[PDB]
Amino acid sequence: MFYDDDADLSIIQGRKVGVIGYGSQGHAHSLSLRDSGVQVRVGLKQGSRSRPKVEEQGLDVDTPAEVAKWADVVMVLAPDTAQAEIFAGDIEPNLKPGDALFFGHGLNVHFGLIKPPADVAVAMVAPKGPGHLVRRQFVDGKGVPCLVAVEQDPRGDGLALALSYAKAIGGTRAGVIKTTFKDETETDLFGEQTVLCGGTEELVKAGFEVMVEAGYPAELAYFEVLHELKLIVDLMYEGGLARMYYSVSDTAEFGGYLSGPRVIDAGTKERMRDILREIQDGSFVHKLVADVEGGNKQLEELRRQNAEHPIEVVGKKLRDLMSWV
Amino acid sequence: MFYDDDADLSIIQGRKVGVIGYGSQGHAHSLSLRDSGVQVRVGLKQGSRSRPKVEEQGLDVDTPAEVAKWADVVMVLAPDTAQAEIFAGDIEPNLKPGDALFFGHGLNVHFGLIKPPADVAVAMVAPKGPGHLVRRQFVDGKGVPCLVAVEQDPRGDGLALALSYAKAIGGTRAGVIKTTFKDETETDLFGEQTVLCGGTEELVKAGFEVMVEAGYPAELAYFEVLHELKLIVDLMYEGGLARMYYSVSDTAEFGGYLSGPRVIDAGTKERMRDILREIQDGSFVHKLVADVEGGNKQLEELRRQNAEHPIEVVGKKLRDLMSWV
Ligand SMILES: [Cl-]
Ligand SMILES: [Cl-]
Ligand SMILES: [Mg+2]
Ligand SMILES: [Mg+2]
Ligand SMILES: [Mg+2]
Ligand SMILES: [Mg+2]
Ligand SMILES: [Mg+2]
Ligand SMILES: [Mg+2]
Ligand SMILES: [Mg+2]
Ligand SMILES: [Mg+2]
Ligand SMILES: [Mg+2]
Ligand SMILES: [Mg+2]
Ligand SMILES: [Mg+2]
Ligand SMILES: [Mg+2]
Ligand SMILES: [Mg+2]
Ligand code: NA
Repeated sequence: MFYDDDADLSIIQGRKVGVIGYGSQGHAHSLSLRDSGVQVRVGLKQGSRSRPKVEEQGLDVDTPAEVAKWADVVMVLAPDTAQAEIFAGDIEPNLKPGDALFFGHGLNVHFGLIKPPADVAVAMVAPKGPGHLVRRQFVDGKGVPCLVAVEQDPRGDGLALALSYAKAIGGTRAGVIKTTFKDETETDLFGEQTVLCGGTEELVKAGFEVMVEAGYPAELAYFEVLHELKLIVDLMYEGGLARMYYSVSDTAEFGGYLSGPRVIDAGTKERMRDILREIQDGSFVHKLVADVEGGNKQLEELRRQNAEHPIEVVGKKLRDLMSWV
Repeated sequence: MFYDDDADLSIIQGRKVGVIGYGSQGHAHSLSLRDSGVQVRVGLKQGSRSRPKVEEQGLDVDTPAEVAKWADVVMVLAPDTAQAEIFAGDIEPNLKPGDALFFGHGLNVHFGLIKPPADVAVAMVAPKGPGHLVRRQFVDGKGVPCLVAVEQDPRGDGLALALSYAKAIGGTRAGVIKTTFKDETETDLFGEQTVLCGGTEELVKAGFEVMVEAGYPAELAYFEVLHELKLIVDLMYEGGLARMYYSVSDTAEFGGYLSGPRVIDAGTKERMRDILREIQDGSFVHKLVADVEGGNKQLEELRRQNAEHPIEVVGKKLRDLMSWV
């Protein structure tokens, strides 16, 4: 791991940094880079809803093409599925030999949606927390750990430059892990699909369905598989499985140890491996890009179905009771 | 549902409430009862781990039997597996005709581990949040939704008494839902086993294993299935599936919609139905009680096995980098 003493802040301080996009990460990076003495400009199309906010924070904003021409380091933090078009239309025609093209995730480069030219460095700085936390920790003199990767390095200083950037957003205060674009994106997609945004939600829905079908009230079903999951995951986030299991009752702990491996069995793990294979072979990403090109039809259909699940109906009613939410 | 105008605080204010056991919910009951003008004493053995924090709050502490003798409402917060022995020895002979026996969960009465005498009320008040939140809401003039059940009611006033108790801890400020001991405990155990403390953890572990067996770094695996789950579950807790899916990227959302139902499917639901049957038929509880009687040997063996999982090794290392946890 790399820490503050492994990174030289004067490197990034000597580079003009363009941040393309002003979502959570673009906001956190741009403000922290500026605080660290870096000359920053934000790249947004002229009609962007974010332009007035960038300007209110005292930052200069230009189009992505203008920022790419001006900058020595172009950090791309636009939405995943929008990056290829920004690259082809705005960034690629304006890259200069010896520029560095930075990303917050490995997807676009790894899967060939963006094919950088040979005359630029290509690197990634990926903080392991939401932008609000990246910024809050930085302002308080601390940091959020980051992943860094260097995919192309024709000037030989790509890692030093990426570590300098990480230091300028606080990442080396906590620690930086070096990885690859391939590993970052394949593990990210895999975790999203099997656990974060697929598996856990389907597990909650399935438990809810079983209870309602058995004639238990939907309100109790909501509490006992969804509402109560926040405490569990908060405990794991802070102290791992050990902390959570110590905190819950012996009845919950014993029940979890016996029933968990029945719910998630060897066959479930084999299906995970199938989902990983379809990430690794490019087929999932091909399907995603095709759906985007067609107007997000399948995404929008599946979105509506999940939004209409009965857990959503009862959950809205119960969350209306909760004055801290 | 029941609200403040449905409950009469003067009822519980006229009762002597003995809280037997304490644990993480103890303050949410005992401090709010006291603030609401109720006389409270806490029954704990001399060696109890809760004694220091109870004494720090200036609550009078005595043995369970002495508190039960003094009290005319006995609220049992002790661990579910310890309640039957406390009840038989310390509570039952000290329930005078017309006393009330209260619980925060339905397990012991529903499964017959505690058989109350015929001359007492038997009721449940179950706040639906962590104790710290229930108490904080109360202090701020607000509340957390509660469940209330009345299992035995010789004087005909048990619901009024339970609602008065709920009002004194803030539950009627937010809303009280009527249920039964049976439904509270069967849904609780089912959710703990299939989702909260079994299924989600085994899903996380399986995903971690798949990544590290495929050669990806354990550090990335930890982040992508465990660390990042907190943001997801926080979003669902606040706004359901819809809010979470709106807030994650298109790639994460589309991937979850496609891969989630491949990981968790109809086969999973059938296994959940078997787990539910073993809750309903008393066999899980019988196995739990027998293990407790034998010295917790199976629980301790499974606890050790889980504590040794490789996600725990890398997780401790990475959480040490995070100052905010
Ligand atoms: Cl973010
Ligand atoms: Cl409230
Ligand atoms: Mg304004
Ligand atoms: Mg302009
Ligand atoms: Mg220049
Ligand atoms: Mg991820
Ligand atoms: Mg992602
Ligand atoms: Mg324990
Ligand atoms: Mg005393
Ligand atoms: Mg008697
Ligand atoms: Mg009667
Ligand atoms: Mg529960
Ligand atoms: Mg429980
Ligand atoms: Mg379904
Ligand atoms: Mg039985
Ligand atoms: Na008594």
